[PDB]
Amino acid sequence: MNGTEGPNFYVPFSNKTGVVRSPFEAPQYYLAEPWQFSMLAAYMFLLIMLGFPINFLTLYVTVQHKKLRTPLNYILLNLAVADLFMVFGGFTTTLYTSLHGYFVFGPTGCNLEGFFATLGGEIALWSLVVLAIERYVVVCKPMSNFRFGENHAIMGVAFTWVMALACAAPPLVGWSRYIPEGMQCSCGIDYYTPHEETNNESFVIYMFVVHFIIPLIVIFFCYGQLVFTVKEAAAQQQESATTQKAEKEVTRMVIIMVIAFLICWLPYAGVAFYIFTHQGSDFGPIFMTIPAFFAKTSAVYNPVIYIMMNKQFRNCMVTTLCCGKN
Amino acid sequence: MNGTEGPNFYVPFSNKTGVVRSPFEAPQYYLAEPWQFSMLAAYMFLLIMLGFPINFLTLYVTVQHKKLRTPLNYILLNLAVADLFMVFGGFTTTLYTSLHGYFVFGPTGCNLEGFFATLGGEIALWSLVVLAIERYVVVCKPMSNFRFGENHAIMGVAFTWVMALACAAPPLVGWSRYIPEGMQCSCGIDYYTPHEETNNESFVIYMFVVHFIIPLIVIFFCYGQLVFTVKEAAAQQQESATTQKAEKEVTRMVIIMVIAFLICWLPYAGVAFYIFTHQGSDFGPIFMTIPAFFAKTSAVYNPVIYIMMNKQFRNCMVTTLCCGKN
Ligand SMILES: *[C@@H]1O[C@H](CO)[C@@H](O[C@@H]2O[C@H](CO)[C@@H](O[C@@H]3O[C@H](CO)[C@@H](O)[C@H](O[C@H]4O[C@H](CO)[C@@H](O)[C@H](O)[C@@H]4O)[C@@H]3O)[C@H](O)[C@H]2NC(C)=O)[C@H](O)[C@H]1NC(C)=O
Ligand SMILES: *[C@@H]1O[C@H](CO)[C@@H](O[C@@H]2O[C@H](CO)[C@@H](O[C@@H]3O[C@H](CO)[C@@H](O)[C@H](O[C@H]4O[C@H](CO)[C@@H](O)[C@H](O)[C@@H]4O)[C@@H]3O)[C@H](O)[C@H]2NC(C)=O)[C@H](O)[C@H]1NC(C)=O
Ligand SMILES: *[C@@H]1O[C@H](CO)[C@@H](O[C@@H]2O[C@H](CO)[C@@H](O)[C@H](O)[C@H]2NC(C)=O)[C@H](O)[C@H]1NC(C)=O
Ligand SMILES: *[C@@H]1O[C@H](CO)[C@@H](O[C@@H]2O[C@H](CO)[C@@H](O)[C@H](O)[C@H]2NC(C)=O)[C@H](O)[C@H]1NC(C)=O
Ligand SMILES: *C/C=C(C)/C=C/C=C(C)/C=C/C1=C(C)CCCC1(C)C
Ligand SMILES: *C/C=C(C)/C=C/C=C(C)/C=C/C1=C(C)CCCC1(C)C
Ligand SMILES: CCCCCCCCO[C@@H]1O[C@H](CO)[C@@H](O)[C@H](O)[C@H]1O
Ligand SMILES: CCCCCCCCO[C@@H]1O[C@H](CO)[C@@H](O)[C@H](O)[C@H]1O
Ligand SMILES: CCCCCCCCO[C@@H]1O[C@H](CO)[C@@H](O)[C@H](O)[C@H]1O
Ligand SMILES: CCCCCCCCO[C@@H]1O[C@H](CO)[C@@H](O)[C@H](O)[C@H]1O
Ligand SMILES: *C(=O)CCCCCCCCCCCCCCC
Ligand SMILES: *C(=O)CCCCCCCCCCCCCCC
Repeated sequence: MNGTEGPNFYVPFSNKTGVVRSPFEAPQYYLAEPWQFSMLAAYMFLLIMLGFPINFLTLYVTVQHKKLRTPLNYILLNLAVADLFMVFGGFTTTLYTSLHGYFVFGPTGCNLEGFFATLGGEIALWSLVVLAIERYVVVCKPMSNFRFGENHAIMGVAFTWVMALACAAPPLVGWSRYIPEGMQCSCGIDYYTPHEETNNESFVIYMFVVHFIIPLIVIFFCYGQLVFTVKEAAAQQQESATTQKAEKEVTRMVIIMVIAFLICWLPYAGVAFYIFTHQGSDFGPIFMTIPAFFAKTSAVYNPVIYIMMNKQFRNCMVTTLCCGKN
Repeated sequence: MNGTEGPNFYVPFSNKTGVVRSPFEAPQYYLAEPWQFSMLAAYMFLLIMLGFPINFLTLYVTVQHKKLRTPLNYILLNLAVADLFMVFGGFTTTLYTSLHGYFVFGPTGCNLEGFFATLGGEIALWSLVVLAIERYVVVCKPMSNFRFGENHAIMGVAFTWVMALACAAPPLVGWSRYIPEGMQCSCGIDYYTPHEETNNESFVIYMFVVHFIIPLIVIFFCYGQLVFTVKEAAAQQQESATTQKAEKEVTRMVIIMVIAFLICWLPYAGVAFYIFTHQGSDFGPIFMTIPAFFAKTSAVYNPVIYIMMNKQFRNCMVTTLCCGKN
């Protein structure tokens, strides 16, 4: 007996000494010291201070620079909006609760925060997929007489919101549920508790397959091709130093992008899988926080990688920030 | 009666209800709510997470790039080291104490932390002065047949450490003192308490004049000249678009640098002056924290302005960070 069950939640601490309380009703200072709640507040604060400017800046600079407003950029705009859902839905809420030491908004708040945070990171996730598809389509030209334009970009964005809803909506209404995670200050998808009234086991399998394996496969295929096409075109122009350079740059980028996706979701998927495999397991509140640390902090590193390492976006940002020019 | 005096300290809260304790002995949760101590921890955490990389990166990239290692850069290296004194002396200590809710290292810790933090921000301050001198000397050439080289750079750096010691050493040994400030979690120079055994009034006057007015005057003169010289040289080459550009760039930079210096020290100087002028004053623990907020956060904005807006440093940083090249 390593936890304490409740109608709407699961505290990863044993109530044998009688001290465990509802994460909706009282401070959880028995599963982690107050300073650790503060450190949690500190990290949310960092994630807001960096996450907000980076992502808001992206939106804003696009409104101000025509050249950025191409169809192939729509998805990165989408990325930034997802990141903001995480910032205002997840990060700010967690900062507030962590300092109370429990999830003060009760179960319906737990649904709200869990939804918008989950919806955010999901849109972000599928955005990174759609992009890989779109890039591959544009570079490898797998369809004869096709030109990627506005309408497709819209489809890509919409597809992103549908795939996300297919994850974040079910728990609101019977298939899995939203319960406080880790240190009980923020709510996520119940992917660790055997709870059968809601059908957690089938949902976790659905998530693992449809929302992690499918995405991981599409990304590897799409970018595998992309790199192959680019490497092949350069072996056929070894006289252009430009072309050799672009090829190396495109390759380093893909490796960064792929590794970055793994860093972001492997822990959630990895932990989910272990807990599923090893039926009876005891993981603490801090351990169970690590998956969120990795995913959430991508609201910063994603736009650094996909937006700021881009030559164009960078220029406009500097212009917009320096009021005039240089 | 707005405070509570003690042999080694001054708590900005009235002990009429009997709740005030030594900032060396017990949590000060009567002068600010625990969450506010956490927010204090949060901000120190931010300042470490940004402050350390920015400033360490500066040092490290210099070790790796010959072109950076010029005499006119020695002072910026010095700036970065000052910033690190603030990071390890001030920021980390404050993070630790803020979470205890009082200055747990006692009075001798109060001396240590107060010294290294003060020494840091002081070296930083005089570094920004010496640079203005050096630049003006190099651009305005006020001395016939003079070339700024290594030996001078060394003098500049040393002068910086002497001016700083002239500020941070006296309080250790009788002229003013170090006492917990604001929320009582960090120690600074006693510039607000009338305490006469140590001679606070003469020290504050010394600080205000020698360490704020002198610096502010030298910076305005030096850079005033610099801009004048550059503006004058360009009115005489209006056919070079380069030259007109450099002139605008040099002017925007000086305005940024000068404003930045004001933002950094005006609050400490301004508050110090008011309290001196208005003899009997009551300022709270949070208000009295604002001067440190402005100064400390310069461990981030100084290197952003003086190091990262520089074209060279930027290039090498990107090279060093991208393992190889671009
Ligand atoms: C973790 O462990 C602790 C202990 O097992 C547990 O906390 C306990 O919860 C029970 C209720 O489930 C509390 O019982 C109450 O105690 C008060 C004493 O002030 C009683 O008056 C309450 O009313 C009862 O008796 C009345 C008789 O007239 C009835 O009218 C009324 O309906 C109730 O029967 C009630 O008995 C108990 O005090 C706490 N114990 C502690 C140590 O706090 C806790 O709920 C467990 N955690 C989780 C997350 O489930
Ligand atoms: C802010 O206000 C409060 C109240 O004014 C003040 O706290 C008080 O400090 C005094 C000591 O200066 C405490 O007095 C002690 O109380 C205990 C009770 O447990 C006594 O036993 C102590 O010993 C005395 O009596 C003994 C007789 O045998 C002597 O041997 C011994 O030497 C002492 O005379 C002592 O009296 C008092 O308890 C607190 N009060 C509270 C409410 O905490 C506080 O110091 C003020 N703050 C600042 C920063 O100065
Ligand atoms: C809760 O308590 C312990 C972990 O402290 C678990 O027991 C471990 O797992 C199996 C028993 O199924 C043993 O082989 C291990 O030796 C135990 N590990 C350790 C480190 O002692 C137990 O399974 C947990 N049960 C639940 C329901 O959470
Ligand atoms: C402490 O208490 C009050 C501030 O709350 C101070 O009184 C103010 O200053 C002068 C009196 O010298 C009055 O003209 C103002 O009206 C008061 N201000 C307010 C807002 O009430 C007092 O001087 C303070 N004294 C010390 C020693 O700290
Ligand atoms: C603040 C925390 C957030 C936004 C967490 C979001 C987490 C997910 C969308 C998790 C997804 C997955 C699982 C539930 C388990 C299997 C693998 C994933 C990554 C698809
Ligand atoms: C963490 C806080 C630090 C490092 C604060 C440092 C503050 C000073 C060196 C303050 C200097 C001044 C005064 C004490 C009053 C007059 C004006 C100044 C700015 C020279
Ligand atoms: C960024 C703004 C965050 C403000 C956080 C304020 C947290 C209030 O924190 C505390 O909650 C406890 C129980 O929940 C109570 O015992 C305390 O009285 C209350 O101060
Ligand atoms: C989605 C996964 C794609 C991984 C990126 C492809 C990695 C190819 O890596 C390349 O391998 C070549 C040898 O064949 C080397 O010559 C190159 O230096 C290296 O960049
Ligand atoms: C980054 C690491 C910071 C660790 C901060 C741990 C703070 C310990 O905080 C607390 O101090 C109080 C009195 O001072 C005690 O009442 C508590 O028992 C103790 O936990
Ligand atoms: C140390 C303080 C130096 C302040 C920088 C000098 C400000 C000069 O500012 C300049 O004034 C000119 C008009 O004479 C304008 O034509 C320029 O646009 C403007 O840059
Ligand atoms: C228009 O021309 C204005 C441009 C001036 C911008 C340069 C100032 C750099 C400031 C960086 C500050 C970072 C501080 C973060 C800590 C909270
Ligand atoms: C050598 O070539 C390696 C270069 C790869 C660097 C690109 C990755 C960007 C990471 C930014 C992460 C910021 C996260 C801050 C939140 C704590």
